[PDB]
Amino acid sequence: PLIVPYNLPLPGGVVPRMLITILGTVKPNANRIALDFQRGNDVAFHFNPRFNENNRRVIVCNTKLDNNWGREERQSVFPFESGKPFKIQVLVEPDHFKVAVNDAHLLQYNHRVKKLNEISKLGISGDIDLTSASYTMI
Ligand SMILES: CC(=O)N[C@@H]1[C@@H](O)[C@H](O[C@@H]2O[C@H](CO)[C@H](O)[C@H](O)[C@H]2O)[C@@H](CO)O[C@H]1O
Ligand SMILES: [Br-]
Ligand SMILES: [Br-]
Ligand SMILES: [Cl-]
Repeated sequence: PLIVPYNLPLPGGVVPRMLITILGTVKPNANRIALDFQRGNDVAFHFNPRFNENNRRVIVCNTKLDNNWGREERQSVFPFESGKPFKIQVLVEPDHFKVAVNDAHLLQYNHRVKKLNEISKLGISGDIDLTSASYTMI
């Protein structure tokens, strides 16, 4: 098992065709999960499943620039379940991050931070047991 929060360095940043795969299991009674693709202190792409936001499950995506969060992009389709194993795959495409969970497409997030080669770390945190975090080029 890997320790959470986990930092996965992305050498030389990301680039189209790079696929990041995370495998883990949601804790029972989980409250949140977060993936933070970072460019230094900025968060190019924050992916944040929330298990109980005003008694609703929602995935919130955003970007943090100079310590300020921008406009949130929300997705009500919620494929995660407390206590169950999951697979998140994030594929970098030219204009967006494309996310699939358990092999089903979930959402896309348009690139706000354009210096892809400077998004050099991925932080994985939240209420999960982390099994694997890796990348490959497809
Ligand atoms: C309904 C609403 O406006 N909610 C927002 C919260 O989402 C927001 O929380 C922060 O959200 C960012 C992502 O945008 C990130 O997940 C932070 O961890 C989280 O604290 C909150 C504070 O910015 O404002 C509320 O208005
Ligand atoms: Br922004
Ligand atoms: Br954590
Ligand atoms: Cl930029």
